[PDB]
Amino acid sequence: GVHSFWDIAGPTARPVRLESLEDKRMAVDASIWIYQFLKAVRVKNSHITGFFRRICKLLYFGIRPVFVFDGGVPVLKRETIRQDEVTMDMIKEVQELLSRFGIPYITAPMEAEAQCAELLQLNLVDGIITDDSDVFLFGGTKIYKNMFHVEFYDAESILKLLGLDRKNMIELAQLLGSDYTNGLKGMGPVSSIEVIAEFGNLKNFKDWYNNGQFDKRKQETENKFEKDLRKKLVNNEIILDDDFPSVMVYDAYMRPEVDHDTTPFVWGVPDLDMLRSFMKTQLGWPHEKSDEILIPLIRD
Amino acid sequence: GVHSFWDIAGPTARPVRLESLEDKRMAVDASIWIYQFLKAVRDAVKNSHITGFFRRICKLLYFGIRPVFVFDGGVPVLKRETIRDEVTMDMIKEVQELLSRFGIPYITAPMEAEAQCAELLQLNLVDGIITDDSDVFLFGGTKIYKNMFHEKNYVEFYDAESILKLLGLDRKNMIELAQLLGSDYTNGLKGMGPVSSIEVIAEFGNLKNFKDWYNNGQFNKFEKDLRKKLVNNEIILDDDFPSVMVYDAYMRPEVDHDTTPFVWGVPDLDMLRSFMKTQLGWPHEKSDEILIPLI
DNA sequence: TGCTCCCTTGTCTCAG
DNA sequence: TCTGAGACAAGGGAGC
Ligand SMILES: [Ca+2]
Ligand SMILES: [Ca+2]
Ligand SMILES: [K+]
Ligand SMILES: [K+]
Repeated sequence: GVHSFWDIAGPTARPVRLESLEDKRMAVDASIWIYQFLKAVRVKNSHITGFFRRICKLLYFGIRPVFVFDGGVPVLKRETIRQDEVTMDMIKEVQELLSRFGIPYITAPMEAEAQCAELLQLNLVDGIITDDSDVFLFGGTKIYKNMFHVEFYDAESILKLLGLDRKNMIELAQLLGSDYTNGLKGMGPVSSIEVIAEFGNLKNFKDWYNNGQFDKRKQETENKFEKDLRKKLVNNEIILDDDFPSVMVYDAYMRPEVDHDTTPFVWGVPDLDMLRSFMKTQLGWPHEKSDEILIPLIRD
Repeated sequence: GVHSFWDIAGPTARPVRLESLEDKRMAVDASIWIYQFLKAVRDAVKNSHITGFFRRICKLLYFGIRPVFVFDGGVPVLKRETIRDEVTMDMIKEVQELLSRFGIPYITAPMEAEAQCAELLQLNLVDGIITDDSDVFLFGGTKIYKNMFHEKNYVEFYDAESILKLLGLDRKNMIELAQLLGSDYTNGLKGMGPVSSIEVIAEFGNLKNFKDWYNNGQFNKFEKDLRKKLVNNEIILDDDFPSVMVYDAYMRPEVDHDTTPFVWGVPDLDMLRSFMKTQLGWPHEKSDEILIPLI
């Protein structure tokens, strides 16, 4: 996630009738789904329960989901971190629950959100389902938020209403903080938007700071906004060095590690036998339950 | 004022209808009225100090309060250390002339008006203290009437017994509170606000016990959490903690201890009609509308 | 030389 | 002069 970015983006959110998503293929970001389900229960096989509940919600509206998972963790994402777990079984048995629903999946090389962004650019999907805001910085758009509680978000609306483009968002993160960077102490959603509007880019921002700190003549012209921003930056002891902004943060967002495979996904059909004989064994579900749920799913 | 003190005291307050204050002798803390009338009225409005003091005076008299006003004199060095248009001599003698014509007694405190106010009570020259300055409690103030000149708020009565009964805070508890929270006399410890400062007193009894525990260690749940909190704010508890000086300036401020009763005299219409016309152009007709009821 | 809302942010806890 | 929410506190600014 990028800190408080949903707060900034949210006023561009637009509602969407769940009906209208019929036959739309979606990249579903489930990189953290199992983890969440482990930590939000007052229980065992919650991931299977949680996955199933959600899978049925996607199918109920004719969504053609393709599930994506996490691979490795990128270098930048690690060095920023140093400053009940996920078992391969739990993973396998939800991928298995997908296959038996006929739902395809991939495991991303690195970050899932990055991958989802790639598939959408490759015309392999028509929408991306996630609650992770980093998807915007990786180039993603047509985001569907709060699918499981619905808010449509896209790069156009952000550009057109907030004036933020791809470069702007990658830079906002370097103020607000994110998985790739620590941000600037003192800069939250309001100030970081003020800075980008006023200074245009982080390189311009830093010159104004350094120059002003190197020769006090430079500040003589400064308006109220700049004057008050200086003290704040100073009282928080902000040093803006060579690696501000980071070319590495930029590159990591603009060229994330992703699968560029153009081969389309295949969507099968929910195998009522294997599904009923999965729920029964892993959860203890009688057939009369799964069939009441699944039969209207197969035949609509 | 002691930082955040009014939020700790707040639930101990009991509301007051103004009609219940008739004939009570009332020390008024006018120490900052002039500087505020300048800062708070404009469109800086000329002679706001006169109009300001005028309205407030009449409000006190409408409810039959016999007030005695108290102005700042000096500024204690410990206050000057801590911090590390204008109010003119004419404004002061102007509002004080007005007070004299109303037949209202007034004094100028050796130092802090709040402290003098607390003293006046302690000597039974008055029956209550009208101020909004939380520092008054540390000066041993009590029977304190807050919000007397709001605006949105109603008026709240505070006293040292309620505070002790409800909150478990005596005067020494409060003087040490002000060293966790900061005030005019100390900047306090950073990261210690109302909630946790209160908890420290109720667990350690005093800043001495609080220190030992923190230093004896820096060389359970609550104590470990607090220690992480203190360390991450980088708190230094030296020999000056708590401070005898802060303690002395609150327990023994400089005040006039004269036991001589004040004397309230009737307002003088003719004199008052004159003053307003000279300063503000208020015709005798207008003044009579406000004044004659009050005689 | 006011002091107080209240906005903006930083840390931490807690639970869905 | 895992995220989201929410509780606590620092640190400002704008206004009677
Ligand atoms: Ca992410
Ligand atoms: Ca005071
Ligand atoms: K930040
Ligand atoms: K404090």
